[PDB]
Amino acid sequence: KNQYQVEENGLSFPLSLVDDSQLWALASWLEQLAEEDYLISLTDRWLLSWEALYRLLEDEEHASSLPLIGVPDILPLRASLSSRGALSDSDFRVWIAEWATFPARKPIRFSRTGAILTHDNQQYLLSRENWALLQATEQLSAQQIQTPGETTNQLGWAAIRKCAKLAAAKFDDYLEKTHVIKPTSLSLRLRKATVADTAVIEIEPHFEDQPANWLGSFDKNLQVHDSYRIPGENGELSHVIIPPEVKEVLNSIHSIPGRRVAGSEALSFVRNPYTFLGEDAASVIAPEEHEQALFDARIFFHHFRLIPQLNTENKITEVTLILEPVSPVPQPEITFVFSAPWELDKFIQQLGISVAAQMPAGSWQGYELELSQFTEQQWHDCQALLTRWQQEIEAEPEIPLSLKEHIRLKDHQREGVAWLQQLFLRSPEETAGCLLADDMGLGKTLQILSFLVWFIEKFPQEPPNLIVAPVSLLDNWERELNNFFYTAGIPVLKLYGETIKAVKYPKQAIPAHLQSKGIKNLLKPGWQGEAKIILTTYETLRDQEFSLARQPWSIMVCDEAQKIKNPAALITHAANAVQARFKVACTGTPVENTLVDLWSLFDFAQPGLLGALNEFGKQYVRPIETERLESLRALIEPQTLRRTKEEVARDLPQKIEVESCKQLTLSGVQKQLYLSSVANWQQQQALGMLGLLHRLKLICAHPAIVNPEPRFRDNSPKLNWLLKILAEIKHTSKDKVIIFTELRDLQRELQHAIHQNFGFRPVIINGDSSTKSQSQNSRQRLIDDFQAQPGFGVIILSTVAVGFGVNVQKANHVIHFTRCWNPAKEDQATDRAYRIGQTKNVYVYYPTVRDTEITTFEETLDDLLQRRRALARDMLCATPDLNCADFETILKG
Ligand SMILES: Nc1ncnc2c1ncn2[C@@H]1O[C@H](COP(=O)(O)OP(=O)(O)OP(O)(O)=S)[C@@H](O)[C@H]1O
Repeated sequence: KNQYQVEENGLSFPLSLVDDSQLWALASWLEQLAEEDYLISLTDRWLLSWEALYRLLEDEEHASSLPLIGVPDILPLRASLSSRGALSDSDFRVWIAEWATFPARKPIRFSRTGAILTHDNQQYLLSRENWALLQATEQLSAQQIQTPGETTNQLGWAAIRKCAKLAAAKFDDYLEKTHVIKPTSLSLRLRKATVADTAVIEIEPHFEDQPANWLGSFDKNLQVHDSYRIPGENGELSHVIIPPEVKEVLNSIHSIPGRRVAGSEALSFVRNPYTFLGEDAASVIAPEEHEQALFDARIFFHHFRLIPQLNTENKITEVTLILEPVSPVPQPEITFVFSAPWELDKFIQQLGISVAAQMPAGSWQGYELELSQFTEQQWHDCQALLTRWQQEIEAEPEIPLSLKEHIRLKDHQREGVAWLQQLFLRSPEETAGCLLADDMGLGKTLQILSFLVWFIEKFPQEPPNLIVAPVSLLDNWERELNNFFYTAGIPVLKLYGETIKAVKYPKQAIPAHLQSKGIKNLLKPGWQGEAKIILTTYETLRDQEFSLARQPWSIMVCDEAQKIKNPAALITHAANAVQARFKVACTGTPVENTLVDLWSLFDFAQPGLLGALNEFGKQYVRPIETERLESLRALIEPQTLRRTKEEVARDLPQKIEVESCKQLTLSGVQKQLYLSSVANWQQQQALGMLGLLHRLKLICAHPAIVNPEPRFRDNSPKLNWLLKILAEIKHTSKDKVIIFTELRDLQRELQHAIHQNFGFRPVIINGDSSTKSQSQNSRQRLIDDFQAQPGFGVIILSTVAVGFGVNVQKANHVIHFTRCWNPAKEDQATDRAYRIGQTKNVYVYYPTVRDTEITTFEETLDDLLQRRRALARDMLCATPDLNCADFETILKG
């Protein structure tokens, strides 16, 4: 018997399953899927659509839960496509002539309902590729009876051919010779060349399945066509249909003469095409792929320094030009020698052309010159140097007044606001920025907001302030600005969303002198309006870098500054291109992989503090990757404000880590199961480790999941401890409890045990709080209902579910039933209860099963996580997740 009713749109599950006590596991998993956007709520029934079905089958977090419903096995099938007529004919039609077994090639006939097959009293499943091919053919058939014609046939069979190539389907004679390609994304092939007097760069657009002769026709035509017809050398014909989003990129590539990049405008397009094109280009050209193409082609935009060499008579002998490479990997510098004024004159002419074009690209003898930070003062200094050479030859913080009277800054928050203000009062001359590296949950947002509002009230006539953060954090920034301050004298503009369109230039209204540079994306003058704080995203910063860098700012805030950890990233280049009086880098983890992250952050905040990247690498990266760390920490100390939750443990509730839970003991059945598992894994390896570690984690947490025998059901020490302490909490304080576990089956087991022993089912939440208001609002409503319920309560969250904009301050007890391999995730999950605004002591439970003769997986995990957290207390230390190599002690016994 199948638990689902098959329909044309997916598998359907009745809502009455929640009312069946014998099907508790299935009902709980259906609730989990509904919470995780896998199920659609219909009239008294859940819907598991075919796309959701395939995504679920590919999901590994629900792999153990799949046997609950029992989806039919995928039947290996290869389709054979037939057709009649040609694309020109309005009666053109493509249908799947037959299906055959992939190895056997035997024709098969089925009875099909949606994606579920029926061969002979046995239901099967269509492959995702075969289902997509069938969907494409049926969509072409449905579209032809509506709008028959050439375009419909071409688009429909382009989709069909893509699906059939993905599904390895066989075409007939005509469809094999016919080719219709509709590019969705574009690839830019960059290769340095020396066509001109100096080096140039060649751009070559590339499709996923570009025809062999498409580029020739693309070059020959004076305009980019919506459609291309390219004869093939094999007697075939190829059609290319260019969507408008791809067409704008192809227009920009085609406007470059000969597809050779020479000059400031073309090199600026190569540096960052998204400012010239817009946000639509990111969907056409992947920014990471563009960065990789720039790296592979050795296209680095160097920073240059002109060092005049002085003679004994204070006269210039020669000028040395040092080009500092920009890349994630430090590279040796490039040094030139100007022994005569005319060489420096040519260099100055190149710089003048690049700055008169108002472009950040530059060029000099086959090397690019990042001119984003090349201010007008540097240009005047270079001109003065050239002229000179030619002539010679020939603290109490200030709280904002608009802060609400019921809001009090903490002592550390007041210290941070005072530190920010004192650093800002010398921001033009002495400092240039700072790194606010406090841990999460210390109210860094409120400190920065207080600093910004104090600046706005104190100096109302200064340029506006820029906040760059992910949208999920931009919403939080606006929310907290409204919550903490009287937002009457602080106008705000949020560039993300349709507000970018409200201030964007019309496509044809861009000024002609800027359209000649290939600039298709621009913001209308006065786009700032009366706003004093402007909220924008890193992606919007990259896309509107040209418009954002055209006016001076006062304070630029980069929240989660680890987004600019890569020196060569386009987002990092956009962030450094923006000219602000003070730049605050805000991240709780300044170093994630290497100290180059810290170098990038401080080059953004205080340029030149750590020197060039090669010097930093040879001085602080290579020696480290210690006294080097203690010197780096004292060099960055004056402009770094690093505070941890242990330093500010008094402006917080009391976090009690219970020790009684960590002394649990393996039962005899659990111990023998673990020993048998380890022995079997070792025997298999003698005749990988991640599977053994997962099995040991499941054995220690709930041995019944590993083995459904009755012995393992009644011999789970961690479950017994959980039930006992939940009873104690219920009968003692009536507090709310958060149980953290990522395993769906373990979540269902814990929910069932809590329901049996306490009469209510804890709500399981595994999804995040991203922009998914169709279900994010439901998850927030569940959280609020749990918090608002009086008295005792239990909720089963997951570490990945918690995050931004989610908190449970009505719960005091945090239980990590299964522990993650990254202490930062555990800390962020515990910081859902342990927070500012938690009025009761926080009891953190780490139930650990230990053995007197065996070092269990949980004991080793606890020790490793303690060591990793102790290391992570250091700001300059990276925090990688644990791996199978870190657990290479269980094999010892
Ligand atoms: N003085 C205060 N009074 C009341 N609540 C506060 C105060 N300061 C901070 N909070 C709250 O403390 C919560 C936790 O701080 P967070 O803002 O989440 O941490 P964070 O340092 O801002 O990290 P971010 O947001 O990624 S920069 C905030 O959501 C505020 O609601």
